[PDB]
Amino acid sequence: AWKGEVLANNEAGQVTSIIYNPGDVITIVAAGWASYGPTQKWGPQGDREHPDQGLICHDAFCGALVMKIGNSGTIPVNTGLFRWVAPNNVQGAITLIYNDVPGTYGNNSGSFSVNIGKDQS
Amino acid sequence: AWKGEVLANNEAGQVTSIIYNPGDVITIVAAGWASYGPTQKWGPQGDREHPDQGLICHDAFCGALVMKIGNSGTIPVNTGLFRWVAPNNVQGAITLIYNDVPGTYGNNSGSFSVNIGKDQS
Amino acid sequence: AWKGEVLANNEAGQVTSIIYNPGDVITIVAAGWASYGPTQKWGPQGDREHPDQGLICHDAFCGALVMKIGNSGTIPVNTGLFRWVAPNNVQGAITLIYNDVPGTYGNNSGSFSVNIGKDQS
Amino acid sequence: AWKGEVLANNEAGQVTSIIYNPGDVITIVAAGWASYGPTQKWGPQGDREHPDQGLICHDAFCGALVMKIGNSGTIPVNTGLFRWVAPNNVQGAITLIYNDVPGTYGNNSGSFSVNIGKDQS
Ligand SMILES: OC[C@H]1O[C@@H](Oc2ccccc2)[C@H](O)[C@@H](O)[C@H]1O
Ligand SMILES: OC[C@H]1O[C@@H](Oc2ccccc2)[C@H](O)[C@@H](O)[C@H]1O
Ligand SMILES: OC[C@H]1O[C@@H](Oc2ccccc2)[C@H](O)[C@@H](O)[C@H]1O
Ligand SMILES: OC[C@H]1O[C@@H](Oc2ccccc2)[C@H](O)[C@@H](O)[C@H]1O
Ligand SMILES: [Ca+2]
Ligand SMILES: [Ca+2]
Ligand SMILES: [Ca+2]
Ligand SMILES: [Ca+2]
Repeated sequence: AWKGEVLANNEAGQVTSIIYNPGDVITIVAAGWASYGPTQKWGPQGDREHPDQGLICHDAFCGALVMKIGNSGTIPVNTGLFRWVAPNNVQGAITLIYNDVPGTYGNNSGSFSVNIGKDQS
Repeated sequence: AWKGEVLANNEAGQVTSIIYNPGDVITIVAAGWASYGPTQKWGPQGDREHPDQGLICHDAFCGALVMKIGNSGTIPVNTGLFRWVAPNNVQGAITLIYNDVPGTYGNNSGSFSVNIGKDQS
Repeated sequence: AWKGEVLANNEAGQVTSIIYNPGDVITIVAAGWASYGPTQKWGPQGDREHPDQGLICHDAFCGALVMKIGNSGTIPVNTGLFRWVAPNNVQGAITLIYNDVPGTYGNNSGSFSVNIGKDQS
Repeated sequence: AWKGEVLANNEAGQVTSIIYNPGDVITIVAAGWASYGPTQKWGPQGDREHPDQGLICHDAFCGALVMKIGNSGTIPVNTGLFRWVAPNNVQGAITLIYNDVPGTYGNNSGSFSVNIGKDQS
């Protein structure tokens, strides 16, 4: 299992010790407060009112927690995933990333505390 | 395992099929948007800016997801609990509740979708 | 989870720390060598050649590992149970017992090492 | 998870759908009756009285259930493994094999029914 912090201004994202393999079932739980710029902070679901201006993940709100698995595209994580299986041909190290527009992570603040574990299969 | 919705205006809370027994390890993941009154909506961590005016759970923000286990006091759930063990002498059916002041649930809106499962022990 | 030894000459059986509750999924793995009398020893499946002369469990061979859950009748365990769910209205402490005829445990020898854990549910 | 039969006369062994990956925790439960030649049959622990005459696994009795993981040497399985982690650098498909001397599987009989699952990690 892995636990650690995902910083909102970390554009490269946070690499974890979790390698997703074919057939794996995982659970993620994310908590905390972060901002993509404004003084206000939002949870792992991000800001439902902010327009998408080039987010690294178009299937999640700005300020949401997302992930990449290996060299997959971004996958929404939000508050977490419950006993979750990946799409086919998706595998590799899990990296957690704050959802923001590339080149605009500089003014971000806060972080998400995240737990990841593999479940029974 | 249990999955279902928890309505923000449900003052009595949502009873689940999960009976927490001594020694049990559980995982909860909660998602969605709700409000304790304002047009704005918040995630299961609630509104970090709103003052506590008599919340059923003083250890969580207004609009947060909380729970009771049997006849326990309220316990913060927020975005969820990862492989979580209860305090001693805590057991019984799990009821999920929106965190608001008693008597003020009438103007709430939205809901949280919640997964609960028992883990390896 | 529980791990411990189950002595073949223990007529009362070995009480474990495991309380089976409704809905629980459990895994048991048993290993080792024991005898109901003869110099030969058998594994947790017991002696397939020996006639049943009043075994505490008629659904298992003499010398097999069995269990009671609460005040249930004996249930065959043998080499173990994989992600196993009990019949309805069966619950309580798990006690492991060597399968022999009541009053004839005195000449038994050896033991089984057993692991019991609760599984994801 | 995987369930299936392992034939005693199958010298090449039974390939499973389980790929053991680094970090994986697995549970195996094996049951049934088989023989390496004699009319008598033995459980997954094999025959404790029979001398080793060139067994594919020298750390288990003749007639015992063993396995290979990828290109590993044979690993004793016996009645099963409980929440088990492999040695370092061991990974790949799990193949279950009856422990006998190479070239002598022809007169074997019976089979073991085996369950394999990945556990919480
Ligand atoms: O959409 C992503 C961008 O949102 C801006 O925040 C805004 C706040 C109000 C109006 C427009 C952008 C941030 O300042 C910028 O860094 C980037 O994150
Ligand atoms: O604190 C809990 C209460 O918050 C009020 O909303 C307010 C918003 C701003 C200032 C005071 C109350 C809600 O209108 C009321 O129903 C109750 O939930
Ligand atoms: O059936 C259970 C009994 O089996 C006897 O062993 C026998 C071995 C061969 C034939 C008859 C009894 C044991 O001596 C006795 O203690 C009891 O366990
Ligand atoms: O040790 C492995 C071998 O055991 C023999 O069975 C014997 C039984 C008693 C004495 C010698 C061999 C089998 O006949 C042969 O096929 C092979 O499995
Ligand atoms: Ca920004
Ligand atoms: Ca309200
Ligand atoms: Ca006896
Ligand atoms: Ca043979």
